[PDB]
Amino acid sequence: TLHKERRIGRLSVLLLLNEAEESTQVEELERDGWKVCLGKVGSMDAHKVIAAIETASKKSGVIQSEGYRESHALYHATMEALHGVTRGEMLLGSLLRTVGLRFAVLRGNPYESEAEGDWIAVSLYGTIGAPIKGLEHETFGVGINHI
Amino acid sequence: TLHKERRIGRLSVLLLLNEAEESTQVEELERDGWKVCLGKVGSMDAHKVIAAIETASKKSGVIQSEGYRESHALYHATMEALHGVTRGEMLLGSLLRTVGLRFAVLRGNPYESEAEGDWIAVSLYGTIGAPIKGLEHETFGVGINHI
Amino acid sequence: TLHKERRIGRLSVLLLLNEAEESTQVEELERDGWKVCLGKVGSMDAHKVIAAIETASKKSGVIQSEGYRESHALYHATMEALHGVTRGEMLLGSLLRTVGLRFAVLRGNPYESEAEGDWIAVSLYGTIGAPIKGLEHETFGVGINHI
Amino acid sequence: TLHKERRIGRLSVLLLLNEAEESTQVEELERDGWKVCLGKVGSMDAHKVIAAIETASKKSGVIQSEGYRESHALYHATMEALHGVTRGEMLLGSLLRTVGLRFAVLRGNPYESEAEGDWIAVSLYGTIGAPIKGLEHETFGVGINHI
Amino acid sequence: TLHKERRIGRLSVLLLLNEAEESTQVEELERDGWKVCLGKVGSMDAHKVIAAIETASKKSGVIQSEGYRESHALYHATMEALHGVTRGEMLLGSLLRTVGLRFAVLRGNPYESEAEGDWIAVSLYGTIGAPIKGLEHETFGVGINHI
Amino acid sequence: TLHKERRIGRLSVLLLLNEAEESTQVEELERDGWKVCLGKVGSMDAHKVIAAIETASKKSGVIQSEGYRESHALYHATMEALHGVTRGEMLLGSLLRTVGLRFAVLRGNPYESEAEGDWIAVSLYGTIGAPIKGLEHETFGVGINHI
RNA sequence: UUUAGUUUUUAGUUUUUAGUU
RNA sequence: UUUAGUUUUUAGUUUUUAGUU
Ligand SMILES: N[C@@H](Cc1c[nH]c[nH+]1)C(=O)O
Ligand SMILES: N[C@@H](Cc1c[nH]c[nH+]1)C(=O)O
Ligand SMILES: N[C@@H](Cc1c[nH]c[nH+]1)C(=O)O
Ligand SMILES: N[C@@H](Cc1c[nH]c[nH+]1)C(=O)O
Ligand SMILES: N[C@@H](Cc1c[nH]c[nH+]1)C(=O)O
Ligand SMILES: N[C@@H](Cc1c[nH]c[nH+]1)C(=O)O
Ligand SMILES: [Mg+2]
Ligand SMILES: [Mg+2]
Ligand SMILES: [Mg+2]
Ligand SMILES: [Mg+2]
Ligand SMILES: [Mg+2]
Ligand SMILES: [Mg+2]
Repeated sequence: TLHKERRIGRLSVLLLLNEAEESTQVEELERDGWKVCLGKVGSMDAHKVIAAIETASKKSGVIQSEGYRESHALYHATMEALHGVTRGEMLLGSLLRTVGLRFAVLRGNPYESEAEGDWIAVSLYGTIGAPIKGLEHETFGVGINHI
Repeated sequence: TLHKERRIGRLSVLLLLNEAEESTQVEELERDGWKVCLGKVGSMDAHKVIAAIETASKKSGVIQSEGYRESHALYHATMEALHGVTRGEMLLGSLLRTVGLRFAVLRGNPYESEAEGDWIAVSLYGTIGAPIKGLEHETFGVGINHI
Repeated sequence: TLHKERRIGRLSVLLLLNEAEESTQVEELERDGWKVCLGKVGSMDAHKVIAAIETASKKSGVIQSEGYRESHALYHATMEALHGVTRGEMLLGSLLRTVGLRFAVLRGNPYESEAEGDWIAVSLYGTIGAPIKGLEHETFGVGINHI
Repeated sequence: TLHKERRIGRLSVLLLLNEAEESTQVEELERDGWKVCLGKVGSMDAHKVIAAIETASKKSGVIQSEGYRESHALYHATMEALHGVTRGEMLLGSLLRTVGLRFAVLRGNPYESEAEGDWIAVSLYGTIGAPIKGLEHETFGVGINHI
Repeated sequence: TLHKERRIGRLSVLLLLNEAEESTQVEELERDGWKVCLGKVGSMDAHKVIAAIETASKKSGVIQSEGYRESHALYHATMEALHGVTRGEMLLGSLLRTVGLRFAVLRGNPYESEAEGDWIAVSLYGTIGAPIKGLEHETFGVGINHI
Repeated sequence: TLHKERRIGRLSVLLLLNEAEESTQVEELERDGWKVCLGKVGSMDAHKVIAAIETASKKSGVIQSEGYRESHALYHATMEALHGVTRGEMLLGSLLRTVGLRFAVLRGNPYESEAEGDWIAVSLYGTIGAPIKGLEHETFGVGINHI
């Protein structure tokens, strides 16, 4: 059972969608035992989006820099979030479109049982469009994985 | 250009993820000229999700009950939101999974230019899982279309 | 090299899109050595579409009733035509949509070299929509395979 | 209801597949109130196909050069047509294939009700193959959207 | 680094493909620390394939019967194996096809480093075809996930 | 009906997975009437994988170097094998991943009936991962087509 | 065709048939 | 979870969290 006060998906999205200039939303999350990182990336290359999220997560200590296990979990969470952003073909520049995104990676246990271990959420919010400023609409995605 | 105070996708999501008893977020949105609809649907059949969103939207007057044009726009917005929810295969029961969702449909012009006309956002949030309570994690999707 | 007078795809489509009450377009094709069949099918189940095309093709002698080889070629041609019709998810009723189609299956060699053997084209034209008459638009697909 | 004499998809395809020198099919269509555009594009990059269709459509006045609304409608119509052409993965050069295409974009109201507004059809026909002349077969795609 | 003698994917496939040496191959794998499960399932419903693998895995103790974490890992491994089997649309009966499969689930650490923890491989081998005996060819899939 | 002793898919995989008995396994297969080709390719570009398999197949005489028919069959077999390898998006470097593969192409008739003609199996085995040695797991794919 | 490989701090312009491993 | 299986002559109505293998 998902713990009602620890919904990692909902929390990662709330964090992304906040613009309160003095927030410390990160501080509260960290106090409650979550590992958190925020970033921004814009590209016509999906691999640049994936790379920014991985590099931010490893530098901020949200996932282990050593070994494959945690990188594997984060890659597949990122892929799942990209589905929401790309909506059928995981392609950007090759389909004459570009994205500008803010992202959040949240790590912790969202369940009632401490046996469920750590899980990870990757959330993405921004715009996708033709490569001409203004010819764009909003885009979102969330991917969740065990870690 | 997207009008900063009129970001239809972000607004539909914030509406979805807020859990206030005396809220009236719907009142304020309608008071800013938005057409708004909230609902809930849980199913192992995608078609039931699509139908709830359509039926809710037509009944609350978010889209026209007559004609195809607006139904067409909402169907494709719904499909796009379902991508984020299903993440690769737009199947539920046939892949031994079930969803419980809250949805929001928001209709209005998110651009600076009045000439961009109305657009529609369909936003979905809930859980997806094995058909056993608790064997689930969060899921999310947003689709945006012109109308 | 494709023979300019034997373009199996273009020919199958021209045949489908003709409504001339007295045509004998089939007779000319057959005189030029093509094997041809025409049919109609409407459904919310893709398997019913596939079945109608196979059963028509086998009854009209466009493909062999015995053995797997030709059935295999026709199945994969049908799948390719369905991509054009479904445009991302090869689902009908589960996504709250229905199709009504006319189809053509053409069999013969469209190349300059007689060594290229027989090929097959499956073409589909009709409407796809919500299950309410009139809430629909046109749909098309063509699949081509060696046989 | 689709108006029998105004089937935008069928009309765009017939325009695409006819090869008359003194034709003026474009003249008759424009004389029935349609906005019409024909072109050719060959590439190993999908983005070049998308761009040719957009650039042709804007230049011939089939869609507005200003604003996003009509560009958005045409992009998604183009994506839908590309499904029929690519049949599973919306990739060309990265999968060692190339396309040579003719395209038609048709704009107008295909319904009985004037209230359905304008719709757009993008139709594509040509060959897809290995990057060696002659190692190819026909390909086809149609996408339809409200505008 | 993958340990040469602990390649979980290759080992799971070898187990599946030997119908000579089953009884003691399982013995040897379990001796080396692997958790192992073998089974067979045939269906026109993907959900029945998924269920057979989960049920066999839990009953034979390859994954925890309690909690979600391990069920989640095995579900996504099974989805990945099913891609190889279905090759683009994760549908069986709805596309007029059926499968008969043998499956293997292997659990253990295939890496040099103990810190990589346990991983799981789901391997599938059999036939997919029209629902007429003999109108079929072979099919294979392997999915690998961290657990 | 598939002939028990001529299962082209299973045979191609066994060939790939034995790094003990290569030299004379090829000899034995060729003795039994099979056309056989083995190779290796590593890349962040799918098109390089496709090309290596085609080039090896044509050079070793597994398929005709002349004409399109056999090239077409092998291309679609390779596409099917790649589904198992890529598991939902047929992309490598654009999704920040790389593969190192061994491959086998087998050609012959796996059925009881001579009338089924020749079929072709493309089998792939190796690793897919981040572009950092060791950050990888195993991958497999098999595609089967008539030729 | 003869096993691949290094990553963060919001992106961006476009027509007239393509092509070798 | 203890290997699946038969096919043509244009389709069709929909909200208030789902669930066992
Ligand atoms: N609207 C597109 C993005 C785009 C490309 N070109 C114009 N718009 C999408 O939904 O992804
Ligand atoms: N975890 C699956 C849902 C699920 C099915 N079975 C168990 N869980 C998903 O991401 O969609
Ligand atoms: N317009 C949908 C069909 C549809 C379903 N509901 C309404 N229309 C399509 O493009 O396939
Ligand atoms: N036949 C492929 C095109 C191709 C690539 N290489 C050879 N032919 C298709 O159907 O798209
Ligand atoms: N050939 C199909 C299976 C099939 C369906 N009908 C006939 N055969 C596949 O590759 O999945
Ligand atoms: N794990 C990925 C490969 C990968 C990319 N980055 C890290 N690993 C897959 O399953 O394809
Ligand atoms: Mg992986
Ligand atoms: Mg549509
Ligand atoms: Mg097949
Ligand atoms: Mg869009
Ligand atoms: Mg999941
Ligand atoms: Mg082809």
